[PDB]
Amino acid sequence: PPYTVVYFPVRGRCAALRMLLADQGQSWKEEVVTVSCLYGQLPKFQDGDLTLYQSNTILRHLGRTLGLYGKDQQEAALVDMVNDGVEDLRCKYISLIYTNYEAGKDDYVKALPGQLKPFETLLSQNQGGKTFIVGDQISFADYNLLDLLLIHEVLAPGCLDAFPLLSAYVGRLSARPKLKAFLASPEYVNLPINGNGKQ
Amino acid sequence: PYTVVYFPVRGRCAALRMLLADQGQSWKEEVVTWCLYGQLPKFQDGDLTLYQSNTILRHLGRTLGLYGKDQQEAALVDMVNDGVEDLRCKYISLIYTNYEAGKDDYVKALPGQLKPFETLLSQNQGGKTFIVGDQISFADYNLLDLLLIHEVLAPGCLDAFPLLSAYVGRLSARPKLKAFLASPEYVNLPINGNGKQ
Ligand SMILES: [Pt+2]
Ligand SMILES: [Pt+2]
Ligand SMILES: [Pt+2]
Repeated sequence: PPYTVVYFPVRGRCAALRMLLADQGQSWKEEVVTVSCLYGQLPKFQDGDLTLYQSNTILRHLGRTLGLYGKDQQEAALVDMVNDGVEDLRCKYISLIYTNYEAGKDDYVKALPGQLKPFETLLSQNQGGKTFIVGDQISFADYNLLDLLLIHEVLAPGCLDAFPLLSAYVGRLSARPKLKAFLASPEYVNLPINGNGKQ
Repeated sequence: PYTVVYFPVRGRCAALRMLLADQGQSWKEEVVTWCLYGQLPKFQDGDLTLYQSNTILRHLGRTLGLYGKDQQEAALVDMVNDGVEDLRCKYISLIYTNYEAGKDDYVKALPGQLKPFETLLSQNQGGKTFIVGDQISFADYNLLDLLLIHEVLAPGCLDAFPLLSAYVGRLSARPKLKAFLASPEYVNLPINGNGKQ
């Protein structure tokens, strides 16, 4: 395969790009790192002899090369705006999981709905929330947002009950045939979400 | 035309301002004294309204041809910019949540955080051009800003890194950028909001 994902045996920052690859029928190899790198971190991603680091770099690159970055330049910017919002919330989530889980979790969950609402609002403005997060075609931001929502449902079950378009969106994206099969597969299910047992 | 809405600080708008100025563009500053993510900057390009400084950088990158020569370079641009923003998130967290008790450790770790950019320059035409390829990209403006604010936080932080040192000098000497960097519109704004730097 021309694609290789080098990462810890976790879903982590590779979950979204993996969903993307699975859903667009792409083949890739997984290289596992048990407990060199430009920024001293994984994921590392190979596409032929191109070596990328940074999960969002990988998403944008797949977004550009597989046509999942909007239909024009304005949509592409909106895709970025969504992904940057997803990543802002991910940065807080990761800090929680890895540096303040037991003490911060109740404060984090309190603030959660106000950090989710912006995505509900975006959906409500795009064809009634019935298609994708931007435009009428799936983008890399949809896979990343989907992941973010899936991992938050585990952290704070019901956190989407207050948000009907986000709820239906998750169920709708999750039932895409190729993606539904992947999320059910051992390759996905048998990895933990993070690398410290907390979720 | 362009509108930038933001506080009277350099902050997250400094890079995209350097870009606009250096690319000979005109824009309106709407100074706020207090949205999609409850956050600024807000940016207007005609009917289009963007939030998030890196979204604004990528947009201008796309529309002005500052995003590499091809898809491979575009990915390397993103890689650099994402690395710049990882350190910027650290920097910001220091400034606002732990300046006086964190500063020592931050600066000790700083050479390790800068070296990857020296290394990238070293692997690209001997560090004599830009951070990726042969043309300036939105990532150059962002990295330049990171480097300027870090020279204020920890003067001499670049002495150990000749390619990055020459790079700041070269880019800073570009005519329109040089004029903008010397201007009161830049000089007379604080870097951050809480008066720490
Ligand atoms: Pt962060
Ligand atoms: Pt982070
Ligand atoms: Pt941050």
